[PDB]
Amino acid sequence: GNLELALKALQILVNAAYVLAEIARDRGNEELLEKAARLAEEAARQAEEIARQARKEGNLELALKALQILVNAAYVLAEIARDRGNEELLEKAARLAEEAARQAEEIARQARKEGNLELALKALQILVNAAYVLAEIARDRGNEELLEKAARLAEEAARQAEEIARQARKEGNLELALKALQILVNAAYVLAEIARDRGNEELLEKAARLAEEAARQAEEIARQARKEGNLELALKALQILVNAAYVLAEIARDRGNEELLEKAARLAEEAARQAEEIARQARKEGNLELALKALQILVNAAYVLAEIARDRGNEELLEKAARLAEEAARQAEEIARQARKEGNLELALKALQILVNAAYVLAEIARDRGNEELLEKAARLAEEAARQAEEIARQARKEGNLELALKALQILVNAAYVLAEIARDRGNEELLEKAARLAEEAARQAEEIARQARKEGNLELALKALQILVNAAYVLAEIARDRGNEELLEKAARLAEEAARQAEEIARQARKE
Repeated sequence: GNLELALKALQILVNAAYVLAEIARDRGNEELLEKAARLAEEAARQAEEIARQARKEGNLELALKALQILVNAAYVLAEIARDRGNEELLEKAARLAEEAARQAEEIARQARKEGNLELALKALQILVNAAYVLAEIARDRGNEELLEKAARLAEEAARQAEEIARQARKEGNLELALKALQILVNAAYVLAEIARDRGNEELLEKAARLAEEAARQAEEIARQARKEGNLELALKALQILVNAAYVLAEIARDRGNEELLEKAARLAEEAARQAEEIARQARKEGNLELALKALQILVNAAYVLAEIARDRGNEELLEKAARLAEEAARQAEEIARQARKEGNLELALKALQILVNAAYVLAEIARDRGNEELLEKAARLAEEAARQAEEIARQARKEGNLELALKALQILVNAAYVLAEIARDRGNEELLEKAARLAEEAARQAEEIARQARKEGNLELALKALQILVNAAYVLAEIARDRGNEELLEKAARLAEEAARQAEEIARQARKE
């Protein structure tokens, strides 16, 4: 009776259904769409059963993980339904999302009574996630009543998160305060998305106040944590500053406010400058994991700046974003190299992941600029990561370290995704086919590892392998997308149905246990 392991399997089931739904749409295959809906519905049916058992036993953490699957299932059912006019599916999706929101609010109440503020914020994140799914459904159906309910759910989450941040400060617990600020940012993003259903100016202004409230406090918390020498805390705060700036840019973009656009960009640049200084300090002290966390903020800040620059081809911001991403790529390469010399292969893989993420941001900038050399530089970064990933995977499997191997295969899938996107940017069939083969190799090794894991009875390991299958199948679907590649869509559908079927078997065994 391993409920945590069963839920992990069901999340894989939802993720596979989501991928099959995307493949079914690209190919107009109504039968495949029906199959994806049943998988998503079956995942939600079992998750809702597990939610009930978890709460009966008082395991609120497990119950929240079950509610998240309800929400993800609802999202998948709404994505399937909106193309056609499938009101019966949208109603099921709304029912699931509303049930998740209700239970989330009940658990937030109970968590706060018992003084468990971290649990309460996890309940509020589910509340925000359910509000997001409801907002999409309500926008599809032109149901203003339900849009109003989604907005009220997001606002309730932000209101409670504001209260918990104040309690957290009073207990000196700034880490917890930051988790509350992240709820504010996520709630603000949902409200702005709801307000973008034509001129709800009062909702947009509410969303902007929330995001600005989080930015202001994240910036001050980062400054103080850094002055007190608490670098790990400062970076968490800088991530929230970047996330707040992203939402402010979306609000600014929508409301045509060039002033707010510029403010959002300054916040993102300030976060990147602080992260750059923290990375240099962390490497001076020899703290490579810290340093890599700083570099990912550089990439995230650069991604925000490039998005801000999108519409109007802003020359300063695009070149600023380019230098930030290249800075992170170079330092990640250096750290990967040192980590591999010191035999620290997990650290090396984290560095390659930052390299892939930097390369993705550079490819976006190169694309918008028609910059051939930067596109080529981005592809070389992605190809460097993929090559090092398969070397680490090969050695990991040789020594029987399957978890390490799977982490390396995930890097390979991510690098293939970046290379696929560059291949789109050049209209190059050859590069596109090379990216697909990188993804196919990763999927092939992941299937064999899943088989070896299950033969040994290691179901936790096998589920991690199945997730790579899902992610690989998603990359293959993105490559065949808008190209009419029937051969590739079939390989993608095959991988996602493989993961789905094995996830179902593992869920069943975990529930017996």
